[PDB]
Amino acid sequence: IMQKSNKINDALNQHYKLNVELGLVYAHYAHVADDEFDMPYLGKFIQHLSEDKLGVHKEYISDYFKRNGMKLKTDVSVAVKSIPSDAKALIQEVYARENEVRDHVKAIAKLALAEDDYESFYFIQWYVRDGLKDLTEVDDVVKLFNSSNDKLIIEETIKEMVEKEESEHEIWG
Amino acid sequence: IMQKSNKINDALNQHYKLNVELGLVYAHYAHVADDEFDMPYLGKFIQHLSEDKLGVHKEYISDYFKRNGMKLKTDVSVAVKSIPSDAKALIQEVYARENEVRDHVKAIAKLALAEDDYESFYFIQWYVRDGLKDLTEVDDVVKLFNSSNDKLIIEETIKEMVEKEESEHEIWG
Amino acid sequence: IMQKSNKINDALNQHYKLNVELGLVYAHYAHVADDEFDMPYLGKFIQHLSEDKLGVHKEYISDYFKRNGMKLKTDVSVAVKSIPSDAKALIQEVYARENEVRDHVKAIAKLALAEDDYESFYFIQWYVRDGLKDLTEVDDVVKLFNSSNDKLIIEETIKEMVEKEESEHEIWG
Amino acid sequence: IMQKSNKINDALNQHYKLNVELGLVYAHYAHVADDEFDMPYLGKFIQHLSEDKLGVHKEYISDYFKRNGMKLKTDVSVAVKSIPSDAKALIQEVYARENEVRDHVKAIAKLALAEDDYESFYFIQWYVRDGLKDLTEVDDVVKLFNSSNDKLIIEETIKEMVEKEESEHEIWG
Amino acid sequence: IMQKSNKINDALNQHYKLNVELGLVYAHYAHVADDEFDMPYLGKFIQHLSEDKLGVHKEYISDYFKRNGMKLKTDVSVAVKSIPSDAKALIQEVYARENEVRDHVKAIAKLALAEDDYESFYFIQWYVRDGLKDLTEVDDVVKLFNSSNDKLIIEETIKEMVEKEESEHEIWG
Amino acid sequence: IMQKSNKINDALNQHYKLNVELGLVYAHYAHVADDEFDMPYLGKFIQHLSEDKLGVHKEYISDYFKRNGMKLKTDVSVAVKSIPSDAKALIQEVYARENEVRDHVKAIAKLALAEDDYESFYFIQWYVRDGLKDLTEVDDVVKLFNSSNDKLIIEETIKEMVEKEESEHEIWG
Ligand SMILES: [Cl-]
Ligand SMILES: [Cl-]
Ligand SMILES: [Cl-]
Ligand SMILES: [Cl-]
Ligand SMILES: [Cl-]
Ligand SMILES: [Cl-]
Ligand SMILES: [Fe+3]
Ligand SMILES: [Fe+3]
Ligand SMILES: [Fe+3]
Ligand SMILES: [Fe+3]
Ligand SMILES: [Fe+3]
Ligand SMILES: [Fe+3]
Ligand SMILES: [Fe+3]
Ligand SMILES: [Fe+3]
Ligand SMILES: [Fe+3]
Ligand SMILES: [Fe+3]
Ligand SMILES: [Fe+3]
Ligand SMILES: [Fe+3]
Ligand SMILES: [Fe+3]
Ligand SMILES: [Fe+3]
Ligand SMILES: [Fe+3]
Ligand SMILES: [Fe+3]
Ligand SMILES: [Fe+3]
Ligand SMILES: [Fe+3]
Ligand SMILES: [Fe+3]
Ligand SMILES: [Fe+3]
Ligand SMILES: [Fe+3]
Ligand SMILES: [Fe+3]
Ligand SMILES: [Fe+3]
Ligand SMILES: [Fe+3]
Ligand SMILES: [Fe+3]
Ligand SMILES: [Fe+3]
Ligand SMILES: [Fe+3]
Ligand SMILES: [Fe+3]
Ligand SMILES: [Fe+3]
Ligand SMILES: [Fe+3]
Ligand SMILES: [Fe+3]
Ligand SMILES: [Fe+3]
Ligand SMILES: [Fe+3]
Ligand SMILES: [Fe+3]
Ligand SMILES: [Fe+3]
Ligand SMILES: [Fe+3]
Ligand SMILES: [Fe+3]
Ligand SMILES: [Fe+3]
Ligand SMILES: [Fe+3]
Ligand SMILES: [Fe+3]
Ligand SMILES: [Fe+3]
Ligand SMILES: [Fe+3]
Ligand SMILES: [Fe+3]
Ligand SMILES: [Fe+3]
Ligand SMILES: [Fe+3]
Ligand SMILES: [Fe+3]
Ligand SMILES: [Fe+3]
Ligand SMILES: [Fe+3]
Ligand SMILES: [Fe+3]
Ligand SMILES: [Fe+3]
Ligand SMILES: [Fe+3]
Ligand SMILES: [Fe+3]
Ligand SMILES: [Fe+3]
Ligand SMILES: [Fe+3]
Ligand SMILES: [Fe+3]
Ligand SMILES: [Fe+3]
Ligand SMILES: [Fe+3]
Ligand SMILES: [Fe+3]
Ligand SMILES: [Fe+3]
Ligand SMILES: [Fe+3]
Ligand SMILES: [Fe+3]
Ligand SMILES: [Fe+3]
Ligand SMILES: [Fe+3]
Ligand SMILES: [Fe+3]
Ligand SMILES: [Fe+3]
Ligand SMILES: [Fe+3]
Ligand SMILES: [Fe+3]
Ligand SMILES: [Fe+3]
Ligand SMILES: [Fe+3]
Ligand SMILES: [Fe+3]
Ligand SMILES: [Fe+3]
Ligand SMILES: [Fe+3]
Ligand SMILES: [Mg+2]
Ligand SMILES: [Mg+2]
Ligand SMILES: [Mg+2]
Ligand SMILES: [Mg+2]
Ligand SMILES: [Mg+2]
Ligand SMILES: [Mg+2]
Ligand SMILES: [Mg+2]
Ligand SMILES: [Mg+2]
Ligand SMILES: [Mg+2]
Ligand SMILES: [Mg+2]
Ligand SMILES: [Mg+2]
Ligand SMILES: [Mg+2]
Repeated sequence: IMQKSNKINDALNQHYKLNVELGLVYAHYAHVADDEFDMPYLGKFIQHLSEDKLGVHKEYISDYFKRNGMKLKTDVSVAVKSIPSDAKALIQEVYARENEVRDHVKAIAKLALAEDDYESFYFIQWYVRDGLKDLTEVDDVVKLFNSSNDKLIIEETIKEMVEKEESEHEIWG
Repeated sequence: IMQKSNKINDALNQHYKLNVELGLVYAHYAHVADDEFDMPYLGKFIQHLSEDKLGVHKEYISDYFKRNGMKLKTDVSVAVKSIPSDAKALIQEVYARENEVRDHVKAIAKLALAEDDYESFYFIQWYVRDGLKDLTEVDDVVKLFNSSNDKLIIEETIKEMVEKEESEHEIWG
Repeated sequence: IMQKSNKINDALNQHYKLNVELGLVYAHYAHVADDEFDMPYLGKFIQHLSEDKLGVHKEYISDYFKRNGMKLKTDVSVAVKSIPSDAKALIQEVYARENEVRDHVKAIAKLALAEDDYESFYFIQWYVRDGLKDLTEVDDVVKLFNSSNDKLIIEETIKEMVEKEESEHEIWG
Repeated sequence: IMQKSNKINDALNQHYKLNVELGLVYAHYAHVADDEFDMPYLGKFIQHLSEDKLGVHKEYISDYFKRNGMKLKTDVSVAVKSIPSDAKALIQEVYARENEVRDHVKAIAKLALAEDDYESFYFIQWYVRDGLKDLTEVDDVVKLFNSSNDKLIIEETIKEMVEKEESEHEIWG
Repeated sequence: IMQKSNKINDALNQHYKLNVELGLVYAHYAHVADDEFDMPYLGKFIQHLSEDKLGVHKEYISDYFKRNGMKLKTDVSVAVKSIPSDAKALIQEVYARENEVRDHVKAIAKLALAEDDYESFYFIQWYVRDGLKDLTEVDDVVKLFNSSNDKLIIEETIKEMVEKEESEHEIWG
Repeated sequence: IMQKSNKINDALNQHYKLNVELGLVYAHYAHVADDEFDMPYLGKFIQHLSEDKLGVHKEYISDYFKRNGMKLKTDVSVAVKSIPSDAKALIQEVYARENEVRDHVKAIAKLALAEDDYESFYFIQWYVRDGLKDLTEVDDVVKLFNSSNDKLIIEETIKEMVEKEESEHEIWG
């Protein structure tokens, strides 16, 4: 009884992979934001996102697998072979990748219902919520690049974003 | 003047890669220690080592590159396609990989002197020291598997290792 | 036994001289940043660098000489006969001088090894590390002049730099 | 209206120069007091005087110039090519130089009145007062060398002088 | 891989021996300073140096050997068969022995570089720094015997030296 | 009057020698307990005993000699040329040496009475008491090796022994 779903196991190993590789890309993007684009606060913002992906995002999957019999796979390949040409396109690329996260997570929730895997539907709610939360945080930074042409002004607003004391929204937080 | 050394830049990008990939392997090994071998404290020990490799070990290199003109490369490929057969061989494999870290770091220090790159010789001292420190921490766990045949006894000693309040040795710490 | 190296003694007297004269130039540059360029926070930043050069940078050499038999020489000549034409070129000139510090310090470390003077190699590590740290702090200010065209915006970021509570990096700090 | 006095501007640039060069001589004398004469507390006393000359003594002039249109000049040349033969003559030479400070400052106050430069007469009162205060502190050390022939006894009294908690005299302080 | 250097192992066993034997000589010299020369504070100063040599100086070597495979040897022979004739020559003999420590340590650092043993070069930096620090502390006491002919005056200065609250120099401390 | 006993002076110089040499042997045994036998807590236990022998055990004799005219001799020769084959025999050898301490101390007390040296009989009571106390502490560790065959179980009991807050027995403490 309660035999783990091979399809969910695959979908969650792929999401594990995605969060690792994304995290490594973001670590590179954070370096470049500071080093090439002269926006260390943008770099800190993107670095925080990198450690989020390589931290709880992947840890919760590993933890879940230990509880239910699913098998963990580590299979990672990512190379950063070109970077966006400026800081605005850098954060817009981060926005694009987060939007894809929401789409991947949606498929997993849909599959959990199809499989009548209610523990997995429950588990993925965290990622359903976090998909929109992370996108909103990235969206808040994208907006700055359309509200001013001064990189130091933008940097000052990002600084208060990343130094703000963590305050989670009642629903999305 | 003060043109960065291309050879050191390469050696440090390779060490960056090594710490990322090692960190990902250790994350898998930590999962398996708990999940397959029933040693969650061994898992916590190995997980702490994974976050060390994927944290300060790689961050200090990125930070160094920003200061001196060296270029960061992200090029990562690692797959965990077989695991050691039991917990003792698991930690012994971690020991083997840490011993190789010391050997890689030694080459970088030797090269920094060859290149008369004294900022890089200075920078790598942290990794010279940490090479032996991490090996010693791993060695302390390996020892347990030769001092008792009872996994719960071993687990209890590992627990106090990982829950001990961080105390750095005057030289190696 | 343990007869001090005349070559190191000369190289360190020359570095003592350099830090005195640099410190006096920076004191002038700080005056001009405020007085001519209307950037008092840039002035405070450069003044802090002046007191650093005329403080610990020279004091540690004098202290070192007392311990090992090296002779101190005071021979100082510096006149500020032209200034850069604007604040951006002012900080860029400070950047140029700090880059030369790294080059002078590198030669001293190389010479200490050549002389098998390991106390002097040890002593100069502080200056190896500080060469890059000071350059990085200056680099952070140079960057501002390329990220905004508004002197008050630049001044506000410099203000938080110089008023920030001193936080030393684990390696470079 | 309120056009700065070129004569005062010159006299104060010369006093700026004097305080820089004196400060550098005192730094050397402090080194020698400890290193050659075995009187580290005398060295600390003279070092404190060096940092006074290179600190507020020169900073107040730079600050004054920013407020009134006077131009700062940095033109510094000083070499310590012989030292007094013992500690008593060392402090007596410091006494001689401080006595000359009083004479230079007197001329500036006299000139400010001649120029009807009452802001400059006001400004120089600090230096009028400090001329006698510094001379008195130096005088207190000179006295010790005539009250005992034992360098350690002298050193113990100097120690309590320099370690005393700063207490400014109502008039001279 | 990472096979320990037999030459460094020998040099460090010899330094272990030196610190043990020195420590035992200093324990005797401390006894004599008090008992024969009536200078208990000089005795406390020399006793503190004895416990330093027999404490961390030797402990760090033993600790190092445990981490890297080097073998510890205990082979100790020392007899105090004559003592200096007075307190001044007593501390001057301590000065002579500390000067030899610096020379022994220099050889070990030179050998570590020759052996491309960068963990051992790192390890010995503590002894490079401490070689000069201990010599400076001894030098400070030697100086007293040339600054006064009164043993109680000398004793009072030594008392404040040994009772001073430990304050480490940024570089040498 | 009150002329010191040459026989007691000899017996106490020999006991001084014994405590030095024992202390050095124990320092080696502590290294080996950790390094070869994988029992770092046994190592800490034996290291504490080493510092006891090289600390108060010898210091009280030196102090005693200063008060009464006895002469201190430093004449030390000890080499550790073979070690016991396992941890149990290691602590059993420590037990054997402590048992001999009791026998040496007994002879000194007997001699003090024979010499009508009541200050020396008084002085040696500390060593009479400590002879049994140290033997009892060693005995408590020996016992563990007969109560379990698991080195980690033994190590856990030793850990609480050495980390216990010092509590002296009303008589033996
Ligand atoms: Cl199903
Ligand atoms: Cl090069
Ligand atoms: Cl030489
Ligand atoms: Cl006028
Ligand atoms: Cl080799
Ligand atoms: Cl008798
Ligand atoms: Fe840059
Ligand atoms: Fe930065
Ligand atoms: Fe977050
Ligand atoms: Fe978790
Ligand atoms: Fe699994
Ligand atoms: Fe590729
Ligand atoms: Fe790419
Ligand atoms: Fe940009
Ligand atoms: Fe664009
Ligand atoms: Fe589906
Ligand atoms: Fe997230
Ligand atoms: Fe299970
Ligand atoms: Fe668990
Ligand atoms: Fe750690
Ligand atoms: Fe960093
Ligand atoms: Fe780069
Ligand atoms: Fe593969
Ligand atoms: Fe594999
Ligand atoms: Fe197992
Ligand atoms: Fe096995
Ligand atoms: Fe090389
Ligand atoms: Fe590490
Ligand atoms: Fe237990
Ligand atoms: Fe327990
Ligand atoms: Fe103005
Ligand atoms: Fe101002
Ligand atoms: Fe600073
Ligand atoms: Fe200093
Ligand atoms: Fe000198
Ligand atoms: Fe000129
Ligand atoms: Fe110029
Ligand atoms: Fe400007
Ligand atoms: Fe311009
Ligand atoms: Fe050279
Ligand atoms: Fe600096
Ligand atoms: Fe603002
Ligand atoms: Fe603001
Ligand atoms: Fe000297
Ligand atoms: Fe000193
Ligand atoms: Fe003052
Ligand atoms: Fe001011
Ligand atoms: Fe001006
Ligand atoms: Fe000249
Ligand atoms: Fe001169
Ligand atoms: Fe003198
Ligand atoms: Fe004289
Ligand atoms: Fe006049
Ligand atoms: Fe003054
Ligand atoms: Fe006496
Ligand atoms: Fe006494
Ligand atoms: Fe000390
Ligand atoms: Fe240690
Ligand atoms: Fe060993
Ligand atoms: Fe002999
Ligand atoms: Fe001798
Ligand atoms: Fe004497
Ligand atoms: Fe004499
Ligand atoms: Fe060599
Ligand atoms: Fe020391
Ligand atoms: Fe006194
Ligand atoms: Fe006194
Ligand atoms: Fe081992
Ligand atoms: Fe250990
Ligand atoms: Fe004890
Ligand atoms: Fe005592
Ligand atoms: Fe005696
Ligand atoms: Fe022998
Ligand atoms: Fe033996
Ligand atoms: Fe054993
Ligand atoms: Fe046995
Ligand atoms: Fe008898
Ligand atoms: Fe005892
Ligand atoms: Mg399948
Ligand atoms: Mg259905
Ligand atoms: Mg290349
Ligand atoms: Mg070379
Ligand atoms: Mg010369
Ligand atoms: Mg050579
Ligand atoms: Mg003019
Ligand atoms: Mg008039
Ligand atoms: Mg050999
Ligand atoms: Mg070579
Ligand atoms: Mg006799
Ligand atoms: Mg009788």
